[PDB]
Amino acid sequence: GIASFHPSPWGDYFLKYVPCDQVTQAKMEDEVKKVEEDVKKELRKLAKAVGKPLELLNFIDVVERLGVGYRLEQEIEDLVQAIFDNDKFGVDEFDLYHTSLWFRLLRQHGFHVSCDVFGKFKGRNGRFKDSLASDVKGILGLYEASHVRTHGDDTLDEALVFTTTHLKAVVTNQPNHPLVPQVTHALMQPYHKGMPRLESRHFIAFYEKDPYHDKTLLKFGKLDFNLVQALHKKELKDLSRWWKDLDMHAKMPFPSRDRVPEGYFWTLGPFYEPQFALCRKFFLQVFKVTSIVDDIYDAYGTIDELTAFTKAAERWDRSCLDELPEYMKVSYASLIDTFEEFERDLAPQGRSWSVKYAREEMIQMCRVYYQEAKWCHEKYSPTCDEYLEKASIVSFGYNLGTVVCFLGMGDVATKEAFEWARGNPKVVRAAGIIGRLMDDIGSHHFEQGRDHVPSAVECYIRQHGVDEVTAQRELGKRVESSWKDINEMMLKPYMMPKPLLTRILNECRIVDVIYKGEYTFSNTTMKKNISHILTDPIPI
Amino acid sequence: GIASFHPSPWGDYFLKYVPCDQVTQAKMEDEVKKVEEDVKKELRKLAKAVGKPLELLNFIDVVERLGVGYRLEQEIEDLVQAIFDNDKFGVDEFDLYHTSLWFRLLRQHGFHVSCDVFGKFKGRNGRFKDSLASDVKGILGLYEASHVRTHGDDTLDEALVFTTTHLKAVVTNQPNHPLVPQVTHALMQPYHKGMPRLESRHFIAFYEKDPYHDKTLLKFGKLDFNLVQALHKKELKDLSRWWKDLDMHAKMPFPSRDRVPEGYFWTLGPFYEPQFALCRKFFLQVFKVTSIVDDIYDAYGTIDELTAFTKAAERWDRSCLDELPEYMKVSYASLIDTFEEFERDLAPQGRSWSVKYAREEMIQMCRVYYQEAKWCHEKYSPTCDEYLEKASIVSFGYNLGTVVCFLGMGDVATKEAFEWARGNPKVVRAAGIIGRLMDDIGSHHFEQGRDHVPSAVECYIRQHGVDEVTAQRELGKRVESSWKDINEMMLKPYMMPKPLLTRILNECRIVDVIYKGEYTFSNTTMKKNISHILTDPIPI
Repeated sequence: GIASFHPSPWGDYFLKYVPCDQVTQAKMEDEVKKVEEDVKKELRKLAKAVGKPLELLNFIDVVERLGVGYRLEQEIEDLVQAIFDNDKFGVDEFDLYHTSLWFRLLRQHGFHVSCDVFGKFKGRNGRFKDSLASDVKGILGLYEASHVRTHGDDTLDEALVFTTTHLKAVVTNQPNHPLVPQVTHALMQPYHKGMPRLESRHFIAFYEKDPYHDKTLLKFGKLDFNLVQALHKKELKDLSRWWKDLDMHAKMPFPSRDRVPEGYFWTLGPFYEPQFALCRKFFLQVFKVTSIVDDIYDAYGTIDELTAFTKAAERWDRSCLDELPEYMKVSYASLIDTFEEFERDLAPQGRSWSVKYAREEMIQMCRVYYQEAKWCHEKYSPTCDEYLEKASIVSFGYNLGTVVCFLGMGDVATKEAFEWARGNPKVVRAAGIIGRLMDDIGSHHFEQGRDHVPSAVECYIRQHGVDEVTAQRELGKRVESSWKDINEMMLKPYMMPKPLLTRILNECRIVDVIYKGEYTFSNTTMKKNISHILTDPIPI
Repeated sequence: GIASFHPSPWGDYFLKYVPCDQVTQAKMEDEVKKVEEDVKKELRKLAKAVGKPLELLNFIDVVERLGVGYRLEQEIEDLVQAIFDNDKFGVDEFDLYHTSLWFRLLRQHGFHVSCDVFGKFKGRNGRFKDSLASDVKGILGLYEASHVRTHGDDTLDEALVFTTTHLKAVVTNQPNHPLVPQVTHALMQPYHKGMPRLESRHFIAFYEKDPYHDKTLLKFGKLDFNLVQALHKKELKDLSRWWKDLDMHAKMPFPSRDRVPEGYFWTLGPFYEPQFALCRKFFLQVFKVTSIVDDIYDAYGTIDELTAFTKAAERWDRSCLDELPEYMKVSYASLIDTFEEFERDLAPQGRSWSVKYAREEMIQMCRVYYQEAKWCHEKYSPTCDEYLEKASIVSFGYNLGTVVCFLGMGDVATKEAFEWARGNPKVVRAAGIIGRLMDDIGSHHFEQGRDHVPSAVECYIRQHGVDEVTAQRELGKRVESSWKDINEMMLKPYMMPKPLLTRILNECRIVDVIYKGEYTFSNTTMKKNISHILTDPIPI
C-alpha cells in the first residue's frame, strides 16, 4: 500500500510453468523437423533455378528474419557465398528495396560489398532522390540496411538521415498506410540493432499480414518459435528456483529480488537458440552474482569495508568469510559457490580449466567497482576519458559478459579465445562503450547528478566546458563509432570464429533494446518485451 | 550497468536547492498579496452586480481551478452560499456548460442541489440528447461535474457514460480541435479526482491558451504557484536531509532509500498550501518509517521474529531494542525516535498529547502487517471480505494517514476528532477501500499472483467462482461506491469540520493519481508528475 516499494509484476508465473510431457514434446519436435526439410527442399529448388535472383534473396531474408536461419545456417552461408561470387548476379538492375537487401545480406555475412550500388539512387546533388519517398517499401529497406554501416560508409550515414526524414513523414501524413506498423517499429528499433529473438517475434506478426507471404515459411517460423519458447520457459522455471534460493540466504532482500525475468531477458540477448542452454545458465547466474556484489559497493559501508571486500575477492577463498563484516558474507559466499558450480558443470566435458578466465573477470569487476567507490569517497572528479578508461567501461559488465558467454560454448571457445578476450580487445571495449554511454546518457539529466559520483555526461561537461545537449551529441558520436567498430568486426576475415564474434554483436544489440532512452530496468517497456517472447505461444 | 537495480532519477537535485534571500522572498510575497487584493476587489465587483450570474460563476470557478481559492476561502464560500440562497439565480436558462458549472460548484461546497437541473438536456428516451455532442465545451463540463456524484445520482452515472463516449469521439475524429489537450487530459484525470496542486498547474497552462482569459487571474495563479513552489522546495530540501540521515543508519539499503521525491509527492496530496508545513513534515516522516517497517514484514524472516517485532511495537519502548534481532533494531528505533520528535514539535503549542493517537495507528499497522504475513506462512487463503476486513483495508495506510494528517492541523483537530478517526468511521474506510482496491487491481494479473499471498482480485475470483474480468468489474463497483461515500462526506451538514474532511477527500484524490493503471510507484509517470510541480517555476 502506501510506502510499498516492492513491485512484483510477475509473481510466481514462471515458477508455475508446467512443461508438456515427453511424447508431446517429441511430436512437436518432429513436426518442426518435417517443415524444416520442406523449407530446405524449396531452398535447393531456388538455388539451381537459372534466373530468379530476387526470389532467392527474399527467401533467404525471410527465413533469417523469421528467426529460423539457425536451423539452416550452413545452407544459407554457402548460398550467400555463391551470390558474392556470382559477378553477373544482376544487382545493377534491382530497385531500392532489393539493392538494399542484397547489400545488407552480403554485409551481414562478412562480405565487404561496396556502397557504389546505391549510386543510381542519387541525384545531381549527390543526395538520394526525394522522388523515391513514394516507394515506402524501398525506403524502409534502405533504412534497415544503413545500420550495418562501418567507417567509410558515408553513403549509409546520409542514407539514414534521408530515410529517417521520409519515414517519419510516412508515419505523420499516411497514418493508414499498410506499412505504418512496420515503419513505426523500425523507427523505434532497426532490425539489425535489435534482439534477434524479439525482432523475429515481431517479424512473424508482420509477415502474416503480407498478402504474398509463403505459408510454409510462416508455419516454420511459428512452430519453431513455440518449440524454442518451451525450452526458454523450462530454463527460466529452473533458474528462478536457483535465484530464489540465493535470495533466501539473506534476511533483508537484495534489490535484485524478483528480477529473474529481467535478468533472463538480458540473458536471451547473446543467444536464444536451443544449443546455448549452458551459456544462458552461466550468464544468468553471473548476472545475479554481479548484482549481489554491486549491492555491496552501492551500500553505505565504509571505504575500509570495501577495501577488505575487494582484497578478499582477489584472494577468492572461503577463509575470507570469517574476516568480512556480516552483511558481506552472503555475497562473498555466492561468488565462491557459483563459480565452483561452473567448474562442476564443465567437468564432464573436460573444460573446468576455463572457469579461471571468468573468475578473473569477476575480480576485475570488483576492482573497477572499488575504483568507482574510491573516486566517490575521496571526492575525486575524473575527466570523461579517465572515468571511462579506468573503471566505467569495464564496470558496465561486458568484459565479464563476453568471457562468460564463451564459458558455455564448448570446443569452439579455445583457450586462445579466452586469452584474446582477457586482453581487452577493441571490440569488447566497443560493446562496453555502447553499454556504458547509453546507461549514463539515459540515467539522469545534469541537474539530477549525485555530488562526487562520476558519470559520463557530467564528466564530459566539466572536462570540455560544453552544455548537456553538446555532451550528449558528442557521446552519441562515440556510441555510433563503436557501432561501426562492431559492424567491421563482422567483416571477413574474422578475428575470432564467427560464433564468438556473434555473442559480442548480440551483447551490443540487447543493450540497444534495454537502454532505449528518449527508463532502463523493470519498467513498462521491459514488461512488454518480456510478454512478447515469454508468455503465450503464437496461435496456430 | 548490467544488473544495476539502483535507479536514481533525481540524485541530489532537491538537496542542492538554494533558497532566495529573505528580502527577496518578502518582495515576492508582497507582489502576490497585491494582486490578491486586485482579485478580491474584482470579485466584490462581480458580487454587487445585478443579473450577471455567469460572470461570477466563471470567476469563482477559475480562481479555484488556478489553485488560489485558498487565498479567498471565506470570500468564496460566502458567495457560493449566497448563490444557493438566491433561488432566482437564473439556472433554468443556462446552457450545458454553465448548468454543469453551477451544479458542480454547489456540490463541491456541500449544497445538495438536485440532478433535475439536467432534465432539459434529455430527450424523450430519458437519455442525454446526442445532438449536444457538438457542444464540446458543454460535454466536457458535464463530464467534470459527473464525478461529484453520490448515491441517488443516476443522472450523473448516465452522464459519465454519455460524455465519455462523445469526448473519446472528439479525440479520435477531431484531433486538431482546440479543446483536444483539455479533453485528453480530462479523460485521463477528472479535475475533481485529481491532486489539487498538480491539476491547478495543468489548468494554469490551459487557461493561458484561452483567448478570453483574465490576465490578472492568470498572473495571480502563476505568481502564487511560484511562491508556494519555493516553500515546497525548501521543505523537501530539509526532509531529504532527514530521510538521508535515517537511511545511513543501515548498512544495506532499504527499497525506499532514494524515494524522498515520490514520498513528498504523496505528501503534497492531502495539503499543498503554506499553512500545512508541519502536516507535510509529519506525513512524510511517517511515510518513511512506515516504509521501513513494511520492509521488515516483507523480508525473509521467520514468523517467530515477526511475532516478536509486532509484540515489541505493542510495547513501544526502547527496552525492546535489546530483545529484537539485529536487522530489526534500526527500524524499531526509527519508530520510537520519530514519534518522540513529533512530541517535541507539538510541545510549544501544547499538543504533545495527540501523538498518542498516531502511535496507536502505527501499532495497528504492525498488527495488520503481521496478519498478512501470518496468512502467507500458514498457507491460508482468505475470503475477499475477510482479506479486506481483517488486514488489507487498514494496511493500505489511511487510518494511519488520516490520523497523521490531523496531527499537524492545530486547534481544529480536537481530541474528539482524533477519537472519531480512531474508531474507523465509514469515510476513512472508504478512502482505504479506494486505496487498497486500486493498488491490488493494478499490481498484477491473476496468472502473475504470488502463491499464498492474498490479493483482492485473486481472493474475489476464488471466493465467488468468477473470472478475472468479472472480479475486476465488481471490485471497480466497490471503488465507485466508496467514491460516492466520499462525495457524500462533503455534503452539509458536515460530520467533522470541513478542513478535516478535506484531508480525507485529498487522500482519495492522490490515490486516484498515483494508481492510475490502464502503474505504480517510481515510474515515468510519477517522475513527470514530480517534474510538473517541483522543478522549474512557471515562466513570466
